[PDB]
Formats: sequence, structure tokens, C-alpha cells
Amino acid sequence: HHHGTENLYFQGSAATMAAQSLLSIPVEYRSQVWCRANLPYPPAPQLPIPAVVDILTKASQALPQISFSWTLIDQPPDGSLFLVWQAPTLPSPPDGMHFMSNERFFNMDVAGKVLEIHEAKHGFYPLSETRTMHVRCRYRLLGVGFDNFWLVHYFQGSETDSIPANISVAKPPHLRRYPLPDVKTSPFLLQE
Ligand SMILES: [Cl-]
Ligand SMILES: [Cl-]
Ligand SMILES: [Cl-]
Ligand SMILES: [Cl-]
Repeated sequence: HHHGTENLYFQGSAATMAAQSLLSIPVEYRSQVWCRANLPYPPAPQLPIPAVVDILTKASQALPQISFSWTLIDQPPDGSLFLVWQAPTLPSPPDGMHFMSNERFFNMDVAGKVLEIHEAKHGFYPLSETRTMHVRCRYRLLGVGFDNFWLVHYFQGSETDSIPANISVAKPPHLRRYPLPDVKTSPFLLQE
């Protein structure tokens, strides 16, 4: 009466390792962790669309040799790129960023496949910023057997996009609890 949707995504025998690792985390932090690949990606400025498609395509081909950990992500620096496992019908865990506007959802046709682009401009870190300075993009490429994997990218906003920021009217509306617990799991696989 609480976890039906999550349970659908943990049916795989390789998703058994992910499930076992999540159950090792205190219940209160299970909703707070990202399932993030142990790469790490080199940081990058805003990526051209063909680069996004190649990065997700290569990740999908390398998946059996890439491990994941449940981890907290908080106030990642500009340039940060992550490969994450996430159900599209579940909310993203927190990253410490708040937004003065709604995330916009665009779809592109790429070589006959759909690339989803979830672009959240007007990002800010309320503990340290009074104006917006950051963009977060979440990408996924559909119909190539990698539907629940995302590229998540944080980068610097343009000066002209910067607007005054106030947590009282931002999304999400609540500041996360600091300091963060240490909760990073040992690595596991999502395909064998
Ligand atoms: Cl475990
Ligand atoms: Cl808006
Ligand atoms: Cl998938
Ligand atoms: Cl929200």
C-alpha cells in the first residue's frame, strides 16, 4: 500500500542486487538516494544533442561492466554529469538545487528514436545564492533498451537568465536537512 510502483522496477535478477543494497540503507534515507553509476564522467559544459545520444548509447553498450551505488547527491559543481537509474513515474531524489521555474519537458527525434530533455533553468543553492546561477538537464533515449537510464547534467546558467531567487516560492519548497549522513552503498550491477 506504499511501494507498488517501486516493486515493478525491482523485478530483474540484477535488480535484486540493487534492491538488496537499498534495503541496507536506513528507511529514512531510501527516498533520498540516487542510483548513480561509478564512473565518474569527466565534467563538461552544456552538451550538444548528438553528444548526449552517443554518451547514452555507449553507456547502454557498457552496462554489464558499469557498477552503481546508492548515494546522496548534494550541490554538485557546474559541469557534473551523472548516469542514473530512475523510474520515469517516480520523483527524482533531492540534489540540494531549488528552482524558480518549472522543469520544461522537450522531445527530439534522433535517428528515429525519442530523446527526452527535462530542462530546469533558474536553479540555485539557497544556502549560498540570492539569484539563479544553474541549469539541470535530465536526458533519456527511448526505444534502445535503456529506457530507465538518464544522463543528468548540472551547468552554469547564462547571465541574462539569472533572476532573483527565494526558497519560499521555489521548487522543491523544503530545504533538505544538513549535515548529510554518510550512506553510500558498496557497488552493484544492473545487468549481468
Ligand atoms: Cl547489501
Ligand atoms: Cl514556470
Ligand atoms: Cl531500462
Ligand atoms: Cl518539486
